[PDB]
Amino acid sequence: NYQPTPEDRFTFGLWTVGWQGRDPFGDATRRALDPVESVRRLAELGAHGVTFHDDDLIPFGSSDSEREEHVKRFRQALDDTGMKVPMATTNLFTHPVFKDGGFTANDRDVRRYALRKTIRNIDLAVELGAETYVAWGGREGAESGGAKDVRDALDRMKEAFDLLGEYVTSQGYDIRFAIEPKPNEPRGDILLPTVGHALAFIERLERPELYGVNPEVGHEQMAGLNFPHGIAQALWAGKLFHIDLNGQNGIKYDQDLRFGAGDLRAAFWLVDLLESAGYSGPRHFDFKPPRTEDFDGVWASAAGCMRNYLILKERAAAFRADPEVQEALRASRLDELARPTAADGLQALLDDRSAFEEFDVDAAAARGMAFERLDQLAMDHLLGAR
Amino acid sequence: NYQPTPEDRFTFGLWTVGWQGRDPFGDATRRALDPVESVRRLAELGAHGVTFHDDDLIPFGSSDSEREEHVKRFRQALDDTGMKVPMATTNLFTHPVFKDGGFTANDRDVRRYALRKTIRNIDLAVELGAETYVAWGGREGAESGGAKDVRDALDRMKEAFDLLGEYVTSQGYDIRFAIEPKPNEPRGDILLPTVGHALAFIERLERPELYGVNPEVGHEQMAGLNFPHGIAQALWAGKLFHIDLNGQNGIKYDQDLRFGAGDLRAAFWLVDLLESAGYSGPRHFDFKPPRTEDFDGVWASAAGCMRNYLILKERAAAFRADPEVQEALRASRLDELARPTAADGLQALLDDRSAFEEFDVDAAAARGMAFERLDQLAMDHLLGAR
Amino acid sequence: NYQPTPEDRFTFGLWTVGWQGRDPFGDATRRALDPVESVRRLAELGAHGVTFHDDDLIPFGSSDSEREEHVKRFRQALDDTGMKVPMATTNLFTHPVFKDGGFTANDRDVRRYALRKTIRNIDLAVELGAETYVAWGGREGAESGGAKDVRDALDRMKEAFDLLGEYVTSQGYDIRFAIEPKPNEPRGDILLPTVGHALAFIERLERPELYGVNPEVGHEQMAGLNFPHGIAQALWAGKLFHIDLNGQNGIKYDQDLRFGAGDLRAAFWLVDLLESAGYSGPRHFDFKPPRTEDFDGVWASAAGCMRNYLILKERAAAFRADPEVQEALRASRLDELARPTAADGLQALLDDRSAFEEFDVDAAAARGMAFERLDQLAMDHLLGAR
Amino acid sequence: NYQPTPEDRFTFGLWTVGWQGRDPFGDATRRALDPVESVRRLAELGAHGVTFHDDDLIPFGSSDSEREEHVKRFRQALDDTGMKVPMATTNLFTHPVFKDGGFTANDRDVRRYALRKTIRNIDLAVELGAETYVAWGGREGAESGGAKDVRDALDRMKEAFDLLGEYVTSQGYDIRFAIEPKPNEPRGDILLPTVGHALAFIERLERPELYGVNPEVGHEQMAGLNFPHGIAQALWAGKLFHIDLNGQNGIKYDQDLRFGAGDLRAAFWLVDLLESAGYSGPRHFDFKPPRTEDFDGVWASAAGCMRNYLILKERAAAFRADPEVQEALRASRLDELARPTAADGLQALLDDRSAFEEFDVDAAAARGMAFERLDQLAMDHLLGAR
Ligand SMILES: OC[C@H]1O[C@H](O)[C@H](O)[C@@H](O)[C@@H]1O
Ligand SMILES: OC[C@H]1O[C@H](O)[C@H](O)[C@@H](O)[C@@H]1O
Ligand SMILES: OC[C@H]1O[C@H](O)[C@H](O)[C@@H](O)[C@@H]1O
Ligand SMILES: OC[C@H]1O[C@H](O)[C@H](O)[C@@H](O)[C@@H]1O
Ligand SMILES: [Mg+2]
Ligand SMILES: [Mg+2]
Ligand SMILES: [Mg+2]
Ligand SMILES: [Mg+2]
Ligand SMILES: [Mg+2]
Ligand SMILES: [Mg+2]
Ligand SMILES: [Mg+2]
Ligand SMILES: [Mg+2]
Ligand SMILES: [Mg+2]
Ligand SMILES: [Mg+2]
Ligand SMILES: [Mg+2]
Ligand SMILES: [Mg+2]
Repeated sequence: NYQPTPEDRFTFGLWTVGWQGRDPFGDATRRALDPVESVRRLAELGAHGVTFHDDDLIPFGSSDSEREEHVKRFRQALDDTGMKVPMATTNLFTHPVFKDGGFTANDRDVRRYALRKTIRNIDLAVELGAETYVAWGGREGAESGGAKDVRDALDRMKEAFDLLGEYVTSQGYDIRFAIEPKPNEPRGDILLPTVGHALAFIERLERPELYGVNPEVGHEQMAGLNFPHGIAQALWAGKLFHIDLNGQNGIKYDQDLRFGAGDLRAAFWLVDLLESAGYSGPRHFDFKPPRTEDFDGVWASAAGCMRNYLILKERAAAFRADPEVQEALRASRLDELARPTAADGLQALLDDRSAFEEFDVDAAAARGMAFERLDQLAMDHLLGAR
Repeated sequence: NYQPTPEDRFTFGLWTVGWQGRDPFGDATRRALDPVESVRRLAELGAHGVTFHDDDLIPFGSSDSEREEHVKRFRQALDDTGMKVPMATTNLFTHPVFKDGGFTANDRDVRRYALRKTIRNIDLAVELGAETYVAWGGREGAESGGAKDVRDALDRMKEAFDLLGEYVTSQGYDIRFAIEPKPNEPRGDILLPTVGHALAFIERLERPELYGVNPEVGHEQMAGLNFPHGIAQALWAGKLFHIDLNGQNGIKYDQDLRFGAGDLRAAFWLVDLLESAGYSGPRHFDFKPPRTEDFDGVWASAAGCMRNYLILKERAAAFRADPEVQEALRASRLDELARPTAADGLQALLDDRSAFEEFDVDAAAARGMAFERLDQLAMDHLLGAR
Repeated sequence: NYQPTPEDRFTFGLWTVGWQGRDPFGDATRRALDPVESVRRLAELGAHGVTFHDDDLIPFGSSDSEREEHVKRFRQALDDTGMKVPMATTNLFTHPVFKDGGFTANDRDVRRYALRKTIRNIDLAVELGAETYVAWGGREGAESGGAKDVRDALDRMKEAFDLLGEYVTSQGYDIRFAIEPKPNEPRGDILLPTVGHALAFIERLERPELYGVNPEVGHEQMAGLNFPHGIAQALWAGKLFHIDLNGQNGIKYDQDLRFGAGDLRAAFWLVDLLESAGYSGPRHFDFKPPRTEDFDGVWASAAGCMRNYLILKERAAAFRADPEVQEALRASRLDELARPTAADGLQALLDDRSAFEEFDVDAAAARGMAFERLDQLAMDHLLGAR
Repeated sequence: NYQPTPEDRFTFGLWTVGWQGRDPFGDATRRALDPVESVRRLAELGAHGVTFHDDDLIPFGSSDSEREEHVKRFRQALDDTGMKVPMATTNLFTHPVFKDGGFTANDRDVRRYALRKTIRNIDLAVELGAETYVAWGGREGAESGGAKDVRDALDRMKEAFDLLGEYVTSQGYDIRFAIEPKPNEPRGDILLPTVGHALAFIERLERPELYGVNPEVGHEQMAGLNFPHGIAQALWAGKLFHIDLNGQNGIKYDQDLRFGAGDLRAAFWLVDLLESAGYSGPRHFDFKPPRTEDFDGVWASAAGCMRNYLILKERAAAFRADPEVQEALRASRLDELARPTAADGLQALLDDRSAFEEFDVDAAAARGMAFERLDQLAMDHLLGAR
C-alpha cells in the first residue's frame, strides 16, 4: 500500500529533486534537470504539483522573449500531466548583489531592485494559478553586531511587505503571502529566526490578514525547538498557510533530509496534528536528495517523502481511533485541558473557596498524570506493535 | 571606577543571591539567607532594588498572621535602606501540585488554584510599589507529544492572562504584565519558548497593551538565538517591559552565570542597544552564584554583575562616539538602512527604470560592505585597544 | 509478545525507578522507595538485576553496624528474587564536600577522601558479585577558565585511576573499571566529555587493560554526536564494558527519558549494532520516570524501556535477514568497505597504474551509492511496513 | 602596537584569503586569487608562512609539465618574500569522486586513488619544507545509519594511515601527520568527530608517535565543547602538532570567522594556555573572510586575526603576572591541584585515618572555592580594566 495520488496534495520544489549536489566543500555530482522533465517524473510518482523560484524556471538575465519560451514549455508540461503550481517564490539569495540581503540590504538601491524582482514574479505566479507566495529572507541578517541595526532592518522589512500587500490589493489578485523563518545559514543570524518571531512581525503589518507563515521542519529544529508545538501555535493564530516538510538530525547545518528521516517521532506528532486539525494546504517537500545519489536515488528519495507521510498518517489515525488510547487520554485529563478554567467568570472564581482556601493541594499533587503509559501506547502504534 | 549607584537601576531577585546551591545532582552548599539580610547587603553594594516570588518572601503555607509579619519586616528593611521593589512574580513551579503546569495544567482545579495564587500576589506587589508583574511559565509544557494538546493549552493560557488583565483593570491598578520565555528546562519543551512566540501570543490577548516580555539572556541562547536581535524586535514592537541579565555558555542547561560571563561580545552588543534605545526599566540580574562559592563569593559575584554592565556601557559609548567608527558606519551604509526604501510610493517604484530595467546589478554586487573593518573597530573598543 | 525475561540481561539503577522527582526548580513528587521493594518490583517485571551507588544502598554517614544491616536486607532480597548485581558505582557528586570534584578537586584532602570512599565500595561491589565498577566524574570540571588547570587535573585523574588499579590488582579482584563520559551538567564543562576523550585518556593509564567506557545514549547526544558511531568506535577498541540506555531529545539538559524515547532511529541503529557485534554485557537503563508520574507510572516507564529494546531488536533482525536488504547492501558496496584497501602492500599500490595514472575518476564519480533506497528499506522495517 | 612580525609564526591557508564566497545558497562574490599574490600580500601584513591543499596550488587535472610551472612560480614567491610553508594537506573532498569519502569510501578503487593522491602531495610538501602534513576527513561519514559500517570504516581508516606512515618511514622523510577532527558538515556525521576521538584512534595505529591532532576552534564548538579543555588534553598527551585558529558562534554550520570573533573569552583562555604551555608550532588561521567583503575587507579580516591574537596574548600575560591574581590562584587552591594526591602511596593512603575515618567532611564542604573573584580578575584583565 502507501501509494500516493494527486488527491494527497504532495508537492515538490523544482530546486529539490533538481539540486545538483554542490555544497560548500564540493562540486556538483549530478547534471542539471530540465524543469519539464522534473514535472513529468514527479507526476509519474503521484505528486500533485510543483513549486518554483523565479530563477529555477527562467535563468537569471533572460530576455523577455526567452522568458516567454521558458514559461510556455513549462505550461505545456503542466497541461500534459495535470500537475498544479500552488506556490511560488523569489530567489533573493543566490546572486552576489543580494550578499547583504534583499529587502533589508543596507544599500537602498538593492532593496528597490529586490522589490521589483519580487513583483515581476508575483504576476507570473498568479498567471500559473499559485495561491500562496512564499518569502524566505535567507540573506536578511548579519555575521557581526554593528553591520545591521535590527530596528531599522525591521522597518525596512515591514516597508517591503506592506508595499507587496499594496501591490496585490490594487491588482485584485487572490494570492496570500507566507513568511518562511530560518534561524541561521547562510547568514550568521537571520532576521525573524523562528515561527514565533515571524508571527509577531505579521501583526505589525498594515494588512495582517494577507500574511501567514510557511514553517519548515528542519529550520525550527536548527534552534532545538519542538516543531509540532510551533505548528500548533501557527494553527491557533490562523496563520498556517503552507508548510515545508523534510528531516533534520538536531542542531547543525540545514540538512534537508527526506521527510521521515531525522526526528521520526516528531514527524509522527506533526502528521497527527495536521490531520487532526484538518490542514488542507499542500504537503510540500523542501528536501535535498543527498549528493551521494545518482538520479535513480533522487526519485527513490522523493518517493520516500510521500511514502513516509502516508505510513505516519495511518499510524496516527490508528492511535487516535484506538479505544484504549481514548481511555488513556481521559486518564491523563486531556478532556479537562479542553474545558474552560473559569467560564463562571472572575468574580465567581474569586468567591470560590474550593479554588484556594479549601483546595487540597496535597491530594491534587499526588494524582499521577499517566503520561508514560499514554506515550508507550503512541510508541506501540508508531512501531506497529498495536 | 565602575562603582554602581542606585541611579543605575540595578536590581536582583531574592532567589539569586539566596540560591542555596541545590542542583539536580547535589545538596545545598549554602545556608538560607533571610530576605532582610539580602536587602541590606545588596543596598551596600549599590543596588537599586530587589524582586521576589511570593514564596521567596512568605513561606508556602503561612497563616495570614505570619504573612503580615513577613511583609512588615521586609517593608522595614526597604525603608531603612531606600531599596525599591520594581517587579514581582508568582512561584507556579516548585510545589508538586504544579508538576504539569499552573495556567495550563491538565487538571482544571489546579488551573483555578494557580490563578488565585497569582491574584493574591498581584495585590501584594501593588502594595509594595511594583510596576511590572512577571510570569514565567516554567512548568507549562510537556515531555511527550500526547500529554498536551497545544492549541487547547494556548486557549487556557490566553484565558488565564485575560482574567488577570480583567482583575487589574477592575481594581484600577497601575501594573503591567511581562511574559518571560524559556525554551526548555524543567519541562522537555516549554510553551512560548522564545521572545518571538511570546510577542505573537500577546497580540491575541483581549487587552494587548497590558502585556510585554521579560527576555532573559541565557534563555534565548539555550535556543542558539541572537539575544540582542531578539531584544531589538521586542523594542521595535514596544514591548520590552523588563529584562533579565545573566550569562550562558551556549546550548545546554540554564547556567544563570553572572552577567558578562558567557558570551561576552553579545553582552557588549546588548548594552550598546539598551543604552542607544534609551531603555529606562530596571537592569535586573537573574543569576546564580555557583555552588562552589561561600557567601563572600556570592557578594563578589553580584558585584561583578553590576561592574561588567558599567564597563561594557563605557566601551559601547566610546565606540559610538569615535569619529572613526562614525566614518565606518557610513562606509558600511548603516545610514542608508535607516532611509525608506520607497517613500516615493508603489507607483513611482514601478515606474523607476533605475530600480530594475537599468539597474547595474554587477556594479552593485562588487561593492564591499566593509563589515570586517567595522567589527574590528568594535573589538578594539571592547578590549580597550582604542 | 515483547515480554522480557532475566536472560535478556536488562538491569536498572536503584536511583532510576527510585528518583523522587526533585529537579532544580521543584520539590520531590514521589516518596522514597526502599531498595528491597525496588528489587522485588523489578524482578516481577522481568529484569535481570540492579545496580547501585554506595549512597543509594547505605545512607551517607551510617555506622558500620547500620551498614551491615542495610547490606544484609539487600542480599536477602537478591536471594529471594534471583536478581544479580552486575555493576556498582560511587556517589562522588551529591555531598557538598564534592562541590569542586572528587578525584580532581583542588583541595588535596578532598581527593584523598574521594579515593577512600571509592575503595570502600569496591570491596562491597566485589562481595555482591559485580563485574564492572563505573566511574562518572560528574563534578570534575569547571564553570570558569581559571578555576581548573586541566593538565594538572588530568594528572590527578590519572593518579586516582592508577591507584584504584593498583588496589584491585593487589587484592586479586576480578572487576574492571568503566568511565562514563558526560559533556556538561552539573558542571559547566565536565572533564573527559565524550566517549572519545575517555578512550584516549585510558591509553595513558598504567594498566589500560583494566579500564573501558560506559557510554550513555543521552550524554553523547548532549554534544550532538551520533551515539551508534561512538559505540562502534568503543567496540572497535575493545572497550565497551557496559552501557547506559535511555532517551534524549537533542542538545539540552540531561533528560534521561525511557529508552526508545528521544531519537528513535538512533535507538534502532544502536540495537542493530549491539546485537550484530554480539555485545554480551548488561543492557542497563539509566533513566528517570518523569516527575509527572505516580508509582504506577514509574513501573510502566521501566517496563517500556525493556519493551522498546525488544521491539527494536526484532525490527533490526528482520532488516538484516531480509534478502532485499542484503541485495541493497551489496548495491551500496558495504561488502567492499569490509575488504582491505591494499592487502597487496605499499609497493604494489605505488606500482598500480589503475590506482592513479589510469584511474577513470569521472566514471567512478558517476556511480550512485544507492543509500536512500537502503535507508527507506530500514525505515520500512522499523515501522513494520515490511 | 599589536604589529605582527614573522617571529610570531602566524600562518594562513591559501584557501582562506582566497575563498571566493560561494556558499550552499549563493554564487562567488570575489574573483579567484593567484597563489603568488596571496603570498605577497600576506608577507606585507607580517605573516610567517602559508599552507596549501594540493588542489589550491596545482589545478586538478594538470599535466606534469603544468605542475612544474605552478610549483616553480610559487617557490619564486616564497624566495622573494621569505615566507615559509610549514604545513600541507590533500584535498579529498571537493571532487565528486570523493562524495562518499576518500580513505573510507565504500568503493575500494576510490580508496586506493585517495591514497595515491595523498602520497603524491607528501612528496611535494617535503620538497617545500613542510614539517606537518594535515588530514581532514571531511567526506568520511554518513547521512544514514546503514550506509557505513563504522567498525569496517575505522579498519579502512587505520589501514590508510598505517600505509602513509610506512611510506614516510621508508622514504626517510622528517614529516609528521596531524588529524583534524570535525563533528559534521559536509557529511551528516563525520568519523573521528572530536579531538578526543582522534586521540583515541591514534593509539591504535602501528606507529603512534608519527601522528598527532590539528584541532580547530570552531569545530569543537560545533559540538558545544570547551576548546581550551580539549587543547589541554591534547597537550597532556603530547599530541598538539598544529592548530587551526578561527571563531564560531555556537552550534551551527562551520562559520570560520576571524580569530577573536565568536567566543571571545574562550579565545582568551586558549591564548593563555598556548603561551603558558610553550606551544611552539605555527599559529595557523583557517578562516573565511565573509562574502559581504571585497578584497580590502579580505586583508582587513586577515590582519584582524593576528591583531586579536597579540592583544589577547598581552592581556593573558598581564593576568598571569598580576600579584593579586597570584594571590587569588592560591586562594582557590590551584597550587594544591598541582600536588600529587598520594605520593605516599596506596598503603599509606589506606592507613591514613585523616583521609576517611577522621576526615571532617563538613568543614571541608564549607570552604568556598573563591572562583568568582578569580574569574572577575580575569574579566577585568581581558577588558583592560586592570
Ligand atoms: O523559498 C523557498 C525555498 O528557498 C530556498 O531554497 C530555501 O533554502 C528553502 O528553505 C525555501 O523553502
Ligand atoms: O519568574 C522569575 C524567575 O522565576 C524563576 O526563578 C526562573 O528560573 C527565572 O528565570 C525567572 O526569571
Ligand atoms: O554513576 C552512575 C550514574 O551516576 C549518576 O547518577 C549519573 O547521573 C548517571 O549518569 C550515572 O550513570
Ligand atoms: O585540511 C585543511 C582544511 O581543509 C578544509 O579546507 C577544511 O574545511 C578545513 O577545516 C581544514 O583545516
Ligand atoms: Mg532547510
Ligand atoms: Mg530550508
Ligand atoms: Mg524551505
Ligand atoms: Mg535562566
Ligand atoms: Mg532563568
Ligand atoms: Mg529569569
Ligand atoms: Mg543522563
Ligand atoms: Mg546520565
Ligand atoms: Mg548514566
Ligand atoms: Mg571550520
Ligand atoms: Mg574548518
Ligand atoms: Mg581547519
